[PDB]
Amino acid sequence: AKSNSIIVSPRQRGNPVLKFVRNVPWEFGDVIPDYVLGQSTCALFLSLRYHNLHPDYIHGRLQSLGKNFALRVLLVQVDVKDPQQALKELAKMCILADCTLILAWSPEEAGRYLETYKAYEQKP
Repeated sequence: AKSNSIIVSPRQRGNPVLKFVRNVPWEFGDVIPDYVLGQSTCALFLSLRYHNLHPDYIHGRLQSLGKNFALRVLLVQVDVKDPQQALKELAKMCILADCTLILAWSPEEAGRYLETYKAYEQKP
């Protein structure tokens, strides 16, 4: 009826964050975003290293949410030593796509953020 659990797409199964994500109930069900925290609130997982290799993945992700969801949080995970170029483009695109840019220096930061975000359900 309502998101009591985070719905994660199975394609992101095997990531360290899900491996230790446990504070909040979550399950796989394949959704348009990466982690859906609510029917109108979604979080995206974008590895900066992955964007660094494939920039188009995140753009299409945002295009899809553009109509589907209201509140869209983009969680970026830093993996490279010089992530500033990607962060610039990610931040700016967030302006254009109206998504909250969240930065994570590890899967830990990502996990704690997801868990605490859905535990509260408080907009950022």
